[PDB]
Amino acid sequence: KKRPEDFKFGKILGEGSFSTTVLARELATSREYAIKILEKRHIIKENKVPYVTRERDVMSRLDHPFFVKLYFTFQDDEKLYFGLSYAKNGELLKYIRKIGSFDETCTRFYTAEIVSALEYLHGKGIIHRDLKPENILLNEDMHIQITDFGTAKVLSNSFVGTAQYVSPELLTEKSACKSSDLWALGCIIYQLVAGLPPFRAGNEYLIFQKIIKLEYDFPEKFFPKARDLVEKLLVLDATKRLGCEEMEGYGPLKAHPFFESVTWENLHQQTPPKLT
Amino acid sequence: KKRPEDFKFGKILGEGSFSTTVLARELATSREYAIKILEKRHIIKENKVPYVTRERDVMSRLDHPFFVKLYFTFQDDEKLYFGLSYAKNGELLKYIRKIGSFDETCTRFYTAEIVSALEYLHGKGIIHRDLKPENILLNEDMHIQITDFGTAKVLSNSFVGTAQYVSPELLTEKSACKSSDLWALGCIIYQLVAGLPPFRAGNEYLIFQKIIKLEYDFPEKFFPKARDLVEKLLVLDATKRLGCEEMEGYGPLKAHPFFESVTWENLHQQTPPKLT
Ligand SMILES: Cc1cc(CNC(=O)c2nn(C)c3c2CCc2cnc(Nc4ccc(N5CCN(C)CC5)cc4)nc2-3)ccn1
Ligand SMILES: Cc1cc(CNC(=O)c2nn(C)c3c2CCc2cnc(Nc4ccc(N5CCN(C)CC5)cc4)nc2-3)ccn1
Repeated sequence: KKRPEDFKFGKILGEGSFSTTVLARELATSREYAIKILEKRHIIKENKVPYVTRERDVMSRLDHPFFVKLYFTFQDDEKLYFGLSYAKNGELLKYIRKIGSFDETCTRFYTAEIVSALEYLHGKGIIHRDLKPENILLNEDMHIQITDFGTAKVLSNSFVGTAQYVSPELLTEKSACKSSDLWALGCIIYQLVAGLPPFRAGNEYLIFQKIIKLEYDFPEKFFPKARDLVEKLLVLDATKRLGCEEMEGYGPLKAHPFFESVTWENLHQQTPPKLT
Repeated sequence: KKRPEDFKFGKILGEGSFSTTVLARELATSREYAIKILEKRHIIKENKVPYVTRERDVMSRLDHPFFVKLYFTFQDDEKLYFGLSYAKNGELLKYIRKIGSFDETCTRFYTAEIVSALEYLHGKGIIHRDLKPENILLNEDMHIQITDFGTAKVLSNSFVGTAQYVSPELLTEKSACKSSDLWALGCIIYQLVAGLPPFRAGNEYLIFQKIIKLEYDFPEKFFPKARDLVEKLLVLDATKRLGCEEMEGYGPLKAHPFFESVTWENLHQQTPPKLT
């Protein structure tokens, strides 16, 4: 059972509320962990116990190379500590801004990884509900590591995620499902190819308003097969989105022509394409 | 909770009694594990329940990069399955035979890793009791992964290990301790530098007989500082071996002149020296 004193804490990787992810090195092992630290007081005052509890519970059930791993938890008088894998290369968003937009080979590889992680997550009855390039981290090897499970839902209303990636049914029926993540997936693919997300406006109200009207368009040289896939994910009716249960799940989504050359079986052992 | 059907089993990595380590690939993840499989019947008939139970218990308490990790256990009607890290490069012994004997840089690096793993193991009150190059595996990155904890002892007689690495007090007092591992350590260092273990004979009786008489010698060009360290580990009185409690533990052992240039703190992140 580990304690703060077992680690040399280093730089802050991110900050929330009263919250911090800190890079830490374990003294006994020299291993690096990204340690999420949460102030018990603020969790209690903000009624966030079900959320923090859900986060720990979902991450404990996840055992897949495209997800951040929970190695350990501990707590002191003030704080909860979660020891998480450390993704050295940061946010996918960093790479989208840096190189502007991805070529076709890079879009295909990283979409396939995300599709493959979703298949696993959805197969466990878990929906992410806030999927976005900020939450899709990159490891030392440039493979994805998805994170941020505080707001996830374990299937047996309430939380709406980041505006640009919100699906119409969330704005209209207060309902969330696996197709909510598939919508975010279409927004991410568009964002990889185009360099920016599809629904953009001056404020949230205006973005929500475009989302429910399906008011976006494709730039002229958008990869034709990627556009076709995006058009089958960005569908207002959540039961007609490629990848969902009503459309027979991941098999048809993975068979999409955009993925023709993908070997789905061992993506995390394939060498990723160089980002431009 | 995993089952045989979650894996594609491949080649046999080793075989014991009615026992097998099989390389397996997990279908959901494409991850490779070395899966140890044990027949419950033979464990029961051979009265090996305390040993199998101890193995699982010791490996579960180990969390260090120089030890094989236990990721999961399961069982069916006939068999126990332990999912273990897979050390791609096999046995250190393979490398000793292949290159004949290690240069000074390679002896120093790999001894330091073993010393550093022992420090951790001994700090948890666990003694290995069968340490040998066959049990010191090499990962994809050429760092050590120590294994075979069935015969380990958790400190609060009985088991003697492989003849060539048995310490005198085991042959004389039926007593085992941390210095038993430190003796094996001196035999291993000698073996790295010389190419062969120090006590060799036609049979076990004859090897035991040399051990208790300290009947071995150094080849003429044996690294002088390595010989000095070996002479301080191969000591008949187990309370006078460098590294043991009566000699104040690992600090003096790690300060030994042979280790002058070693950075003890992050060995598993250092790039190992090329084996010749
Ligand atoms: C503080 C907080 C966060 C969250 C959601 N985020 C995380 O759990 C989370 N946030 N981060 C930043 C991480 C995680 C998971 C665990 C985790 C593991 N590895 C990394 N790697 C990493 C490395 C560098 C960056 N950078 C470089 C510095 N740059 C200016 C910003 C991004 C970001 C992430 N990051 C994380 C919710 C509430 N409070
Ligand atoms: C079957 C059995 C074993 C034991 C003690 N050994 C192990 O637990 C053990 N034995 N092996 C072979 C392993 C382990 C730990 C878990 C483990 C993880 N990685 C490897 N890697 C590996 C790869 C190749 C070889 N080779 C290449 C084939 N070569 C001809 C022999 C060695 C050996 C080990 N090996 C193992 C006790 C009772 N029954």
